[PDB]
Amino acid sequence: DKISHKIDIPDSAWTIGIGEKFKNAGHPNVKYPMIDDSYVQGAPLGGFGAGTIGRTYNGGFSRWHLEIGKNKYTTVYANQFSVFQKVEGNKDGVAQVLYAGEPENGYLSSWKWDYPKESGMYYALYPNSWYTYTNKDLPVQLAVKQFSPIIPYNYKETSYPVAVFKWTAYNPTNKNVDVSIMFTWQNMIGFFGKQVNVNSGNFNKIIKDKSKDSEIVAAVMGNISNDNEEWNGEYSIGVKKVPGVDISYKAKFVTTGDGSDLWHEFSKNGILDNKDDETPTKQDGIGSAIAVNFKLQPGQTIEVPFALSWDLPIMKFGGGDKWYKMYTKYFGKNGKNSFAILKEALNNYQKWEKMIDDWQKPILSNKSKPDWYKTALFNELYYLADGGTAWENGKVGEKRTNNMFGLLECFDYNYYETLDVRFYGSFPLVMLWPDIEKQVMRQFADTINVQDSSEFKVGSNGAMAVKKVQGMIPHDLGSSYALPWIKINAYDWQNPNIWKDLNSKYVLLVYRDYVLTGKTDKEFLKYTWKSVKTALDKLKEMDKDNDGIPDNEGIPDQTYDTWSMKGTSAYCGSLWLAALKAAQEIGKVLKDNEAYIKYNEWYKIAQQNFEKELWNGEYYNFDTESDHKDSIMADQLAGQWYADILRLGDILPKDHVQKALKKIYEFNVMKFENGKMGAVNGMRPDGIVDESDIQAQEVWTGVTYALASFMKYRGMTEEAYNTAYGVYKMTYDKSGKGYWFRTPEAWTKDGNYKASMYMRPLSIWSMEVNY
Ligand SMILES: [Ca+2]
Repeated sequence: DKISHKIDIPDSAWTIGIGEKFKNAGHPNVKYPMIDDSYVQGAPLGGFGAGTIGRTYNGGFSRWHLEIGKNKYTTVYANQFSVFQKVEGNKDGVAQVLYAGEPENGYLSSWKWDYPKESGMYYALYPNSWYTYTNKDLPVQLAVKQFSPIIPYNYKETSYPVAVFKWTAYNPTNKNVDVSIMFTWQNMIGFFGKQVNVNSGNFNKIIKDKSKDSEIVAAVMGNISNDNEEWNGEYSIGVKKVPGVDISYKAKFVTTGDGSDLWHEFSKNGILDNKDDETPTKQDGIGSAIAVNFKLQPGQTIEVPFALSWDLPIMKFGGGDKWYKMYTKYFGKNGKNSFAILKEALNNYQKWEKMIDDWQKPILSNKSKPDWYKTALFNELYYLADGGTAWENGKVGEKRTNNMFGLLECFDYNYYETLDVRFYGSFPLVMLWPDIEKQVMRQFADTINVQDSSEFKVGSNGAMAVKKVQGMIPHDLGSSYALPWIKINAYDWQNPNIWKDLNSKYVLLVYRDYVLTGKTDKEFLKYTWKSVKTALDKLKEMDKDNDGIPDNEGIPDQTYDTWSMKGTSAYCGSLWLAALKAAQEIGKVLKDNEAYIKYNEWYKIAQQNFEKELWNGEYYNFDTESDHKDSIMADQLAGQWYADILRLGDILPKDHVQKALKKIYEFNVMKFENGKMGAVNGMRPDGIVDESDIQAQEVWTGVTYALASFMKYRGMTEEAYNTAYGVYKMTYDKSGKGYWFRTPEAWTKDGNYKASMYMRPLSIWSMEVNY
């Protein structure tokens, strides 16, 4: 490996061998189907709301999230980088697709597949990833840096449906070597959203944009139809000329054939035919190819940038609504702008690289933080783009001031912005894209007094319940299968209108978002204040026994939606105390004296009773009335965690909080698989995992990272990082279960998972205490 020194890969990048097999991998162990796309994943490409494309460590473009809200795992084999090399004065060169695998059927059988093992590495530090190619039959070593411009406090480039692939080639040998790099792409119009004749009308064109000291050559893969539909638009691939390289291309090869129409050209001398052909296809799949060829002398390095863009302006959801995607604000809505997007990337990618470096540097340059922690912190952010992210710029046919946003809970439970989960999962939004975060919370504010009296069947018991109750915060903002932002509470396993955490978590989220953006946005507090008061006032009515605390009802009426709580619970009770303290403070800021006094009185009464009911001398009991009420819950003091973040001070005595956290570390962490897997949710006082419900026996990755945040705030630094380390180990390490770029909600002690690609573990950003 002589190429790694020519490029700048951080030591904290997650690393795996190209073609590596992973032996230990976890799977769901479940009654009903659950997504399991394997451990062959990688960092995604694409901006927020753009649709994303998962290119795996094996090189394949395989995890398609281009249909917003859907996860489709299938390798489009035509989409590749390939290399040709010939040592000067040899009869023949060699050609190789840079993919560690081969097609299932006979399509593209002419191409040289099966890139060998032990011949390169994949590296990831989101939003960047890299591949190196260090192959005994390729004298010139290659690397590529690939990324999209995901940039905190930037709402423009961060939206773009674009990726850059910056190649470096180096010749460590003492012979001249002729080298070509070729990007192939299938014209994927019709891959989704088209009900009949999936390729019909697809056509490819070549654009050569020549200007002083500049040439871009690109293929634009579109359809002859000018229909404005979800399925229609364009893909583009292209390259920018640099000194010492020539460009060649082929506008049209057949992807539903043996591929030799292209490969016989590339494998001869790495130079394509430069044949334009705009003839539309009917049944056959088609694709385009862009290549560069160059001669490298001994010791010579060259850098060349390629790019990929996708202008698919319209997203359609299952309930029929069609919306424009955010990036259309910058490029237009007509779906004929892929070249413009690609050109912007090829002419600005160096600036984008620096902008990314600028926001990663503060963390990377902090040598007090271990690299493993940095690996997790950056790579967990994959989910902000990969989570079915929807970011609208108008209804098709509809203009407002704001752009509604939603991130999915996950793909198995296809719910936008699940509030009980975003309480944990939304840290990167508030910390890095706060204008999005505030927009989402205003969306929830707007729903508070919505009433929908139509009834739905509750999954857990089969009872009928009212869809949406006035004054209760919704569970979610809908599903991609139905009508995001329009039809809320898509979730039906339980009835969220009687949840005891949603209203308090909502208030806490509001005040968090004010505090973590500088305590200056009084307008945001003013917008949400009536909803905050309504939320707490409704929840107060659920106090059945006049102790001043809402009562859990012997059912799962909160985020642990199969784990019953009854009476006063540590979880909902602490959240309530913290929410009251937040509302007092908002009252003070807005000069609403009567609210301050009311919520101060509620707080003092509830705080006194919480402590009396639950403090047992060592920790806070799970609740007052359940069968295993003295279980040690990992999340027992979630309210105090948020109070620490919100600078609301002590809701419970310092000594008791410290004792509780130490108990959780000693038991839920250290007595669960030797502390190597996170914090199990429920442990009995005798040191055995609570078996009352499956959720008690699970580690929740997002709960664990939040708990590590809590410990860090409380000066339990070693316990904090040791607690978080087990989640990192399980996700990313060779000794773990292979969950990189699909971090799940949960695992059990055997490592098997629930709900891969989950929002909650974005809570790791709550560990950025100093930030
Ligand atoms: Ca009560």
